[PDB]
Amino acid sequence: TIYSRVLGTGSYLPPNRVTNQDLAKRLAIETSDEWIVARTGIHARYFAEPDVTTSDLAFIASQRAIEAADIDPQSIDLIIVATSTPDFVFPSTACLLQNKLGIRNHGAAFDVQAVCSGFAYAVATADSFIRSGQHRTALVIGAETFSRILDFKDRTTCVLFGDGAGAVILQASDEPGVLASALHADGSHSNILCTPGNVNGGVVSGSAFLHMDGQAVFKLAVNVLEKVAVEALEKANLSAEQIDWLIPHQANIRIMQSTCRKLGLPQERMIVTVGEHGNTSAASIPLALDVAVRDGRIKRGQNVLIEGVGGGFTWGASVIRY
Amino acid sequence: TIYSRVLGTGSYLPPNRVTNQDLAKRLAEQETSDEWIVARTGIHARYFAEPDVTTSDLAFIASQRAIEAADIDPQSIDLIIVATSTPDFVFPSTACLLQNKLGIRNHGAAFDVQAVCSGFAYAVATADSFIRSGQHRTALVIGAETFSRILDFKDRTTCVLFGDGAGAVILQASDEPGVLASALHADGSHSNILCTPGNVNGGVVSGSAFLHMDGQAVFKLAVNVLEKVAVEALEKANLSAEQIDWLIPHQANIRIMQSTCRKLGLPQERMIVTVGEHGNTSAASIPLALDVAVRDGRIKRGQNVLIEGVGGGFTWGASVIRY
Repeated sequence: TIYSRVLGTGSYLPPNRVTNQDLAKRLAIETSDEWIVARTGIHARYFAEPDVTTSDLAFIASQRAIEAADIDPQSIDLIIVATSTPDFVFPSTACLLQNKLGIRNHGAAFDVQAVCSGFAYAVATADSFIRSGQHRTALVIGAETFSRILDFKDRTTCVLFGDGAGAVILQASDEPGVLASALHADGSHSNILCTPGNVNGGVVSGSAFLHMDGQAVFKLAVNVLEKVAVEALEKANLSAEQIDWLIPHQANIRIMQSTCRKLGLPQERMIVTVGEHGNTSAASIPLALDVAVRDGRIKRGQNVLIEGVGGGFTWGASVIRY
Repeated sequence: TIYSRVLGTGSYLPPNRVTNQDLAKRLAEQETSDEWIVARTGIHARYFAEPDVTTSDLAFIASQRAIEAADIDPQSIDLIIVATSTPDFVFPSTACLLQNKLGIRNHGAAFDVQAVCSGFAYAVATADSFIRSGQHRTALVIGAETFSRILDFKDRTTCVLFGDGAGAVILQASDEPGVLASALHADGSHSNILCTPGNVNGGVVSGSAFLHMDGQAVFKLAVNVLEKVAVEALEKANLSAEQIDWLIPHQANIRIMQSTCRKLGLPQERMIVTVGEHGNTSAASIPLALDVAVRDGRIKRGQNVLIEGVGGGFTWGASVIRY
């Protein structure tokens, strides 16, 4: 009888807007604005200065969520950050974010790793903590500086990912926002989307650059996204026709249009930011959520479906009554 | 109505047992001794993975051993949470790699959580929450580290202290409590005193990818919070410190452990101690000690176990588990 309601949203993009032309010139390896749009639907993305970290981005998005929620920062008793580019090996980004916000209440703070499905994982976890009574007000973040793990000699991937942060404040409520979530993983497909390295004795071992088999990822993606959306919708006792807004992970326009069509929704019911944001992994969904809440598309009482896939393979979905 | 019960435990140490003398001789080609390390820490040995052996490799063996103890079908595990701060890769997650190593084909959720040396408490509390609600039924919960990868062997303060290893539990929905309660906390204002302050950026390491620590500040913080969080967790499980049959702290060093135990008013013989042989294996610490003490018959069904630790963050947490 306790539910998690969205009190506020916030987001942030770092100031360097990098257009397709900017990127094509940079490599000039051969690519173009036309080629990138045809492949992905992306026109621009945003890169942090290499000096600026995931928690920096997270801080500003959180501040803006806190403002929308209109709450005392000291009332946030849980922070979960979904990221795959944390500031440090340890401690966690959430811990750094806690201190940046000046929160002194000793509340739990941790990071979760499910890559581009990270925010679904983070939402479902917070929701579970709030529903049980254990926490009351959670700050849930998706944040990435994916420019730090891009190989700019690889046009397959380096024109695809961007940086950014999005945040939501969830609070105990007698009335549902978060109705249901479904999370999944299949580690047999780890090889087709991976950044296969880490630090070892001071030096990088393996490759600390993102690699991807785009064709395999696409087929897997469309295959699971349909199923998990249905499972989630069933778990929330809702039908596809009752979805007022679809917010997929902003991977690329064609995976997004496919999913939306397979659900039988009209394309006008889907929030699309990939064109301006690119693929910001865990940040993707809460960026789009924030944009669409703040521009008045998403209204109180409406049913929102978030879903995505990511490295792992992982995938997950949530049905949220805003 | 639904509780999480421990069906089985398992653990693993890599084969290279590194004694204090082995390590002293090593840094003598670089300064320390067996006596200095024992006096400081209570440590006599620790175990190092080969540099080509990863956290998920260690996790695999510990998990298999839990699965064996649980006596369940591997395909029935519908949740995998790994606590680690030394995952195999930037991504994907260790839990995903572990899933495939175990040949689990049921598409269950798999993810990693980061709370450093408090990781296992964080992981247990998250799994517990998922099982209690009905969302998941059988969870594999891992603490696993290859902390040798982030040690500076020119720093005698820290490089004699940490080790590698993995420990695992299977939790399952039950009408009778094992996990009675958990309390988790964090204070990021103390991030600077215990940190590995770097990461990868454009192919190279930026910052320092080596663990640093202000031992004195960590100790004082540790003893201060461990007493409080134990009590909070015990209250939340409707128990008192005198109802604890076994205390299993994060195996940081013998003196923080003895302090905590005394401050709870327990005798020292009610505390499981593995630091001497395992060293500080961060998130792997508690489930290593859990496994050792379950399998040598100390921890018996029906007994109340308190697990408690602190780590980088600062983070800390506790759990009260009726075995």
